[PDB]
Amino acid sequence: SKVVVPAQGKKITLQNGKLNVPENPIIPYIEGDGIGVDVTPAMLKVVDAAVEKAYKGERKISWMEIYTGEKSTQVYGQDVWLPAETLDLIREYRVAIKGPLTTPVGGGIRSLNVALRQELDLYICLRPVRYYQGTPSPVKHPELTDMVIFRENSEDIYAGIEWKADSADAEKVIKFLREEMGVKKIRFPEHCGIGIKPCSEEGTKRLVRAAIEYAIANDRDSVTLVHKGNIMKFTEGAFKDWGYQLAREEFGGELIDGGPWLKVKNPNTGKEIVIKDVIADAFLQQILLRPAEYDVIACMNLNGDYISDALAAQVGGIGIAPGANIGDECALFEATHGTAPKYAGQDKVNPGSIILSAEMMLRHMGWTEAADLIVKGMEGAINAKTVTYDFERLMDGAKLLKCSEFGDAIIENM
Amino acid sequence: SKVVVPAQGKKITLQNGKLNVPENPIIPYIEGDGIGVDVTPAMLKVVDAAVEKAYKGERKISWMEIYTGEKSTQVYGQDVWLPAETLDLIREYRVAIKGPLTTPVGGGIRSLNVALRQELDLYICLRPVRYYQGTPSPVKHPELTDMVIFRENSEDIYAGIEWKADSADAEKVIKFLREEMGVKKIRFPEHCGIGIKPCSEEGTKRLVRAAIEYAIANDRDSVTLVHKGNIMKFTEGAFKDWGYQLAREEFGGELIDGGPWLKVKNPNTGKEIVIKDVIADAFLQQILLRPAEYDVIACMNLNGDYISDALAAQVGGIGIAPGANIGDECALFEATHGTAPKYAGQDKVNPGSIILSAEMMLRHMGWTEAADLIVKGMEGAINAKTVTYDFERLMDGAKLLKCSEFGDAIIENM
Ligand SMILES: O=C(O)CCC(=O)C(=O)O
Ligand SMILES: O=C(O)CCC(=O)C(=O)O
Ligand SMILES: [Mg+2]
Ligand SMILES: [Mg+2]
Repeated sequence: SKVVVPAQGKKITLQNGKLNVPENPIIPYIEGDGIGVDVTPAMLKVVDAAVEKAYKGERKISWMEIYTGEKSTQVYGQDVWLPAETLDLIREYRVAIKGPLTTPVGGGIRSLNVALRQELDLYICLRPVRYYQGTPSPVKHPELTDMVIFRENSEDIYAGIEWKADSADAEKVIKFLREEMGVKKIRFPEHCGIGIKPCSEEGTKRLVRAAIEYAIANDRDSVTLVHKGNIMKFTEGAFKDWGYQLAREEFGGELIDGGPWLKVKNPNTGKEIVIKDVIADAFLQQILLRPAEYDVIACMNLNGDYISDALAAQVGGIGIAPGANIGDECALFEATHGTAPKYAGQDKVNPGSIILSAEMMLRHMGWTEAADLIVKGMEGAINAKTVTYDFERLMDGAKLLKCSEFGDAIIENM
Repeated sequence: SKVVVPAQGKKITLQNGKLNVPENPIIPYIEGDGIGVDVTPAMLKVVDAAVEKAYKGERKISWMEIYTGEKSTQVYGQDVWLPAETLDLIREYRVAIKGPLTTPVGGGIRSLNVALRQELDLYICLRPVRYYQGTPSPVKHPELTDMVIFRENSEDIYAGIEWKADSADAEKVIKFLREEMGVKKIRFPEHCGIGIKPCSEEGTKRLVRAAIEYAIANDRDSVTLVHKGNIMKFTEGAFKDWGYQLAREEFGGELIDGGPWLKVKNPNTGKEIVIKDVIADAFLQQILLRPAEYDVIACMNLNGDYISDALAAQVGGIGIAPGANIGDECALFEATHGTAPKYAGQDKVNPGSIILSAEMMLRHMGWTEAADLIVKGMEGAINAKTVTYDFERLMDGAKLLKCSEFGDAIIENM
């Protein structure tokens, strides 16, 4: 095992769904491939400064490197891309952070980000998107976007259940569908690839339960179930209907005049929360035209994959969008962008995706005060037009900063 | 049969993939449900005026109403939503136009727009999107968007091959996948719905063939295959690879330095056309940030469904986006928006989606001169800030017009 546990840290423990976070917690981190070598050192500098400015010395994180991706073959052997040890270790230390990851081609494995998500049963991909004043945006009014995506991570088409065209197994599957199930709707059965998309009662409800609980705790105004439920009646329509049934049964929602929309009342607050639904293709237009009407969004794995990237772009956040995959027994926060090898080692890219996922991390842990400091920091740096090439390209009069230098500018504005 | 063929028209005939369009062609049209009662009369006024201003009297269309949707039950019986007669008739008269359509709930049928597409084997959904100067847009620079989507219409998840959770058939399908195929990747097998997504060699290639032929005839600069090919290796990755193989083999494309991008040379023109690919979620960001780098887009059925609505929105075109479903033996042009019953009969909505799909219609037919007139018309009306409520809501100083009045304003600016 080649991980070295810090000598002075202590482990987070989970007691009754609530975290027990010590003053010296050990947090494992995965450096990441590609530009992970640039953004990750900046996020450690900055999380470390945010806990010192905040808790004035009492709290310290003991960071612990663990491995996945190309940096793990360089450490464990040519063919070890996801060591079982990292899975045990994220479950054991309960909270962790990672940078971008390379999956090699063909060679068995799925996509390492999905493999972690699924193997560790991290069913909530929580990706909030919000505007930071100052970001170059391609949209006229990007400040209307404050949204939070709850993307179901354990099923949908992402389960990887598929077969290559013309292989024996694909043909078996199609002899099955035609002969045993009476399926006449395949246009070209020869030279045809097949994939299976599953959507289940427990899988959508644990996600929507999470989404409506997230709305109540943070006093948000609506939850939108988005779906292409009119073509995919039983995976995606069932997703809309189960989500409505969950808000009636467990949250006591009741009809708004004709319906279908339900109103769930916030028990801590009195405000009513709307549970509504939008067909998925009209949603991608609604988020650009009426973006103030939407808030928490709940969806299956593929739709959420796309909604979040569309949303991140309109607010000018391709490179600063945060992300977290959360399950019942642990969480893994991540940079949402790729590895970008062209720019690796050159200290120029924007480190704000992983830093803002460290914000989510701390907030999860309960160190709200360090986490609000990291967003005070980043709102200052961007507003001082002090920024990395990606934002400098598009801006009228800014100071170009290296990636390390931008972490310092965040510490500077706390 | 309750269709009445015009006394004076003549039928378009197809000879060697080329259309023979007489001076008096009969064109069937479907009025549409909901606001189809408002926009369709405006499109007939305007196509009729555009052929008279253009061909000064020699050419006349003989319009022929046919039926699908709610207006067909009112004509054929409570349960007749898609008369076999309309399918025979679109195939027979070769070209047709429709407004928005209602599909009832549950009661068997799929979604009538898809049922036509599929039953009539209309494999190309061609949806071009372009900015008309003057449209209220939510994006800063919407004029950079000139794109053309080629969406595969006959397969992908849209084939409707799916089973309800807990039904006997779904369980059969899962006893099959676990027991016979060795599938361990379903998270919750009980209470699970299943859908099948097929993607085939002939289906993607007839679409990409069409897309690269469309690029060469119109002198466009690139074709982008978009796909989530890294999770769906065999439906969607195969889509990327077959599309590349088609441009090497049939169009003689050759590598750009490292590749993967191929360059196909336009035989009529000398310009080189780039065939490139973008993973689908990065595409939804690339279209908002670098929109000038993309042009003709080729994709499977679900991705295209979403790309086009995202694109239509950024240029301010929710209600003016044109559409066409094209096959080898006929075409059916359509309004892309819904029925909107709230506003039906009130003459207020925007008729520019079906009118701009009539533009595509004429262009297809070869009446280029009437078709360029209809876009001269619509660029004048919008630029004279003379417009329907949807655009008047968002605009600084315009004349509000009824839907019929807006068709007149288009005739006025030809
Ligand atoms: O990079 C990958 O592993 C694909 C994942 C992806 O788009 C994501 O997590 O959003
Ligand atoms: O209205 C329908 O039939 C669904 C179709 C749809 O979004 C479309 O054709 O783009
Ligand atoms: Mg993604
Ligand atoms: Mg659509």
